[PDB]
Amino acid sequence: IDLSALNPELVQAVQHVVIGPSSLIVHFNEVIGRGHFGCVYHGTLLDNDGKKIHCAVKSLNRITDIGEVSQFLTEGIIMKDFSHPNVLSLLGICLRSEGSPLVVLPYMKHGDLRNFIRNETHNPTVKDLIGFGLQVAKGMKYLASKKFVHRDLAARNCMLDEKFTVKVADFGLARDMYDKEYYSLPVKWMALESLQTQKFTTKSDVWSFGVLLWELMTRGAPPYPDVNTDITVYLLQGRRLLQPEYCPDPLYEVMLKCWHPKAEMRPSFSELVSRISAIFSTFIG
Ligand SMILES: O=C(Nc1ccc(F)cc1)C1(C(=O)Nc2ccc(Oc3ccnc(Nc4ccccc4)n3)c(F)c2)CC1
Repeated sequence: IDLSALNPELVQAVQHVVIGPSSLIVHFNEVIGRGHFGCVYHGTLLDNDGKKIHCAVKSLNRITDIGEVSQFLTEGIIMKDFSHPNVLSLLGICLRSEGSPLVVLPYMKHGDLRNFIRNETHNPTVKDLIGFGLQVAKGMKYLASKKFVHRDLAARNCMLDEKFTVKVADFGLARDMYDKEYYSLPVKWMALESLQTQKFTTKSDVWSFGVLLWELMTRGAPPYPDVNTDITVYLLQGRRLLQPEYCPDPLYEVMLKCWHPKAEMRPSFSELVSRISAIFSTFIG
């Protein structure tokens, strides 16, 4: 890539988080995932004392289009100041003389939250699953305070580390693989007004958060499984996702608030953290 062709403010932001190529070993044989535009590898990052850091290394598959390269770098820069225990952080960006720039992320042992809760070899309790939802709300409360709108909040895009801490993220692996849940947009997670206008706000992130809570309470069931990505007509008939069998009544009430037909009337993520903290606290385990 020719750095001189990129936006100079973007390049300057990249240089503030640059990783020198000799500090990063990309394990090209160890693929975490691959889609149409991107690929993710395991990597080893060496810090100044020689400590080895297990990381995920994201690359583009092609670097010929300046728009794609700029957008890819911009995605990394957007997260460089995210500093919160429930938001994925950026280790840095490795610029190489040949090939794609590399976006370097701390490695998340348990992958994405959706596949984690779907894995029958794990046995999270109802309280544990509510806790995951509380952690997402805390990360979203932080992001909303920065006026950041996520636009694709869903269990598939959040990560889980080795301590089972949820990191809100925009993994986008299913998106980049053209997963069925994206239609032309993640319509089964979208607020009614975004289905109609394709505009997104923090209050439409709240709608998506309600769907994510439903994902947690069903251990990763697909929402509206007998509805094709028809969802706008379906909702306007007067419908919502049904209450999962093990979803507490107050948490379903929270879901229905998240899906209020008026975006202005949906609870803030600050309110959601408070309410879900209380519900979580009623469980012994
Ligand atoms: O998240 C992003 N932006 C953002 C962040 C916060 C936020 F609030 C809003 C948006 C971006 C991004 O590229 N994310 C990304 C997320 C995970 C990735 O894969 C990772 C990473 C770390 N460990 C694993 N492990 C793993 C293990 C087993 C199975 C599967 C995965 N995969 C990856 F390569 C990239 C656009 C920049």
